[PDB]
Amino acid sequence: TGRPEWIWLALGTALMGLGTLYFLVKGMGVSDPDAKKFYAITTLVPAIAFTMYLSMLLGYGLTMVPFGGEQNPIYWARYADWLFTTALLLLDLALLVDADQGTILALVGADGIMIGTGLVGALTKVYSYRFVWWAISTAAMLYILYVLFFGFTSKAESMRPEVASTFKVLRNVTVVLWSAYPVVWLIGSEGAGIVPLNIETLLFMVLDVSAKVGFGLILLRSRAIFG
Ligand SMILES: *C/C=C(C)/C=C/C=C(C)/C=C/C1=C(C)CCCC1(C)C
Repeated sequence: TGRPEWIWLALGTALMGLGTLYFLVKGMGVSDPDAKKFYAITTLVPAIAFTMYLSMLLGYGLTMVPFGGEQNPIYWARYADWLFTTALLLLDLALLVDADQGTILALVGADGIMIGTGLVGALTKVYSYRFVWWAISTAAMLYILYVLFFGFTSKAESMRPEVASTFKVLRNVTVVLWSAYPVVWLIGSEGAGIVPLNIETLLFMVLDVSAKVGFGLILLRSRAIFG
């Protein structure tokens, strides 16, 4: 096929793969129990991303959805990735501030809605309706970020500054990166079709890589992960 975005898919596969191996290697040398539990969660994130980027690179996860009078190329393998990666990231942050089970359950549940309605909207054939679903998915995300900002930041205050400081950074990187996804979707292939797929893939690989390997590097190199 040789689609114009393939280069970005290969670069995302490459980065996720390398990020996975370094986390894996670093994680299996650690003896601390708690450290092992962030290391296992954080390594799995780029591992899943790698498989999905690889599949997309190889021609899967792509579907032609009709709307706007066009046959639009929608990469659905992305949500198969994010459904597990976003929730895992959320768990990492939750375990960091000692978030309560109810919180974790509610956060992960909201996250399922976000990704679920997101895909439904990326698959919807009525143009305007695609934006109705997108709207509900973004609302779900804003709920998630509100909790991370108001809830979590508050509980990280019962933590040592080292843990409170690591969380702030991960929280900040998360709020900034996640905020970007809905806008990429809106102006790109799933939405207005303003930004082309090849450029859109580039924007998504940058956010994905940053949000996973960027996030993991920061978290795994911190002492806040120790029991
Ligand atoms: C590794 C992947 C990460 C951290 C992905 C984060 C993805 C989001 C915050 C996605 C959000 C979306 C919306 C708010 C609405 C429309 C569709 C999505 C799924 C792109």
